[PDB]
Amino acid sequence: MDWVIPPISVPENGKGPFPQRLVQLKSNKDRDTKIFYSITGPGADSPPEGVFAVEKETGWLLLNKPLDREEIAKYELFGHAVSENGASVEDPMNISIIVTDQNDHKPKFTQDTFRGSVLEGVLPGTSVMQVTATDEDDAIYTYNGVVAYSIHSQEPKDPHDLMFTIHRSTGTISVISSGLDREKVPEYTLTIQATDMDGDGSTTTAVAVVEILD
Amino acid sequence: MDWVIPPISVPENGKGPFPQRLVQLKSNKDRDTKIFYSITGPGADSPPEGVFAVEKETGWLLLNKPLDREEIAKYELFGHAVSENGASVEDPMNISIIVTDQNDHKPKFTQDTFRGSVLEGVLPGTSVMQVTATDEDDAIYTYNGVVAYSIHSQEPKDPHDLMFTIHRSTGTISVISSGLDREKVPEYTLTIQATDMDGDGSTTTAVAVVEILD
Ligand SMILES: [Ca+2]
Ligand SMILES: [Ca+2]
Ligand SMILES: [Ca+2]
Ligand SMILES: [Ca+2]
Ligand code: NI
Ligand code: NI
Repeated sequence: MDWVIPPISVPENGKGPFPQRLVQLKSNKDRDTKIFYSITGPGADSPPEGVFAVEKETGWLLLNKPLDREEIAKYELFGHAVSENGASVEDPMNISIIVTDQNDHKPKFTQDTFRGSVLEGVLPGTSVMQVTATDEDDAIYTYNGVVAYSIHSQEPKDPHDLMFTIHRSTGTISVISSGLDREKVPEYTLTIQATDMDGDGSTTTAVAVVEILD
Repeated sequence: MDWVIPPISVPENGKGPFPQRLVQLKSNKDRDTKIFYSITGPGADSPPEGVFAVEKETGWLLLNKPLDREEIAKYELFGHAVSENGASVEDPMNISIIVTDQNDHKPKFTQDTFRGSVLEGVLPGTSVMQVTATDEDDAIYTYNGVVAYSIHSQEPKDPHDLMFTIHRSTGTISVISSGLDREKVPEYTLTIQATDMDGDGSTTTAVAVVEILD
C-alpha cells in the first residue's frame, strides 16, 4: 500500500475518563509475526512527556489527559512497529494530531466601562463609538471565537427606549432615533453584551456611557 | 507500507467559506505515474450526494457544506487512485469520517412547569421530585450535552430561603431544612435552571411547583 496517512483530529477538552483511546495503530504484517508498537515525538517521549502513549501489544494510541488547543494546537508523533527481534517491519508511521477547537472560553470586553459621545444634532444612522470583546477560541474555522454584540438596556429611557443600536459584528454603536437633547438628557448608560457562537453561546456584560453634546 | 489508515475527524458546524480542504489524498506511486483521484461512498457519489468531493489532480479531499453531527454522525467513503492508462494503482483507501461534536444545541426542560409534593414532616435530605432537561449534543465524549441543574430562586421565602436543594446531575429536588408547614405555606415555586457544558454553557429556565401536604 502507498497511500499517505492523513492526520487525526482530536477535539480539545474531552470528557473523562482518561486514559482513552484515539485510534488503533496496526501493521498488516501481523498476519506473519508478533508485532510491538511504540511512539516518539514531543507529546510522547520528549517534552511535553506523557500526553500520549501506545499499548505495546494492541497498538492502541492513548490520550492521557484532556487537550487544550489554546495551549498546544498540533502534535507531530511517530508510530513504530517492531518484531520480537527489535527490528523495524515498517517505516515509522506519521501521526499528525490536530487539536480541534471547543468553546472553552467566554468572551471578554476589553474594558468594563467604555466612554464615548455624540452631538445631539446628528442624523439617525450616525456612529457614536465602538466597543470590543475578545474570545480566545477559533473564530476562523469555527463560531466558538465569534462574538455577537447586543444592547441589553438603556438608562434613562428618555425620550424613549431605543435611542441607540449596535452593529452585531463590529461593535459600533449608532444613533437610531430623533430627540437627542443634552439639556433634557445629558448622558445615557447602555448595558452592552457580547455573546460567542455568534449569538448562540455565552454572554458577558459591560457598559457604554454616552455623553450627549451640543 | 502496511499501516492501517486511521479515521479523520471533522468538527461539525464549521464556519465558511466552502468548499474547504480536509486532507490531501496521495498515492506515492505518483513518482512512477500520473494519478487521477476520485471518491465514492454515501456523502460522495450516492445520497447524500456531493457533501464531499476530491480534486482530481491534487488529491485534496474537500468538504462542500457544514456538517451536522446530530443529523449524520459518521461517513464511510473510499478514495481511488487511477493511472492515466486506466489502472487502479492502489486498493481503494478507507476514508472513515467521524463528525465530532460542537455545542450547537441549547438545553431544554421537558416541560415548562413540573409539579410535585411532599409531606411537611419529612427529614432533611428527603427527595421531593425529579426534573429533566435534555440536550441533543454529545454528553459521552464532550461536555456539550452535559446538563448541570440549579435553583435560581424560591418563592415564597418563609420560613427560610434555602428550603430545597437540587442535585447538580440528576435533577432531584430535595428538602434540606426543617420548618415546612402547609397551613403557614402551602406551595413553593422554584425557578430552576439547566445549563450545558456542565454549567459553563447556555442556561434555560423552568418552574418546579412544590405542594406541601400534612
Ligand atoms: Ca468562546
Ligand atoms: Ca477553545
Ligand atoms: Ca448543548
Ligand atoms: Ca452538537
Ligand atoms: Ni505498502
Ligand atoms: Ni484558557
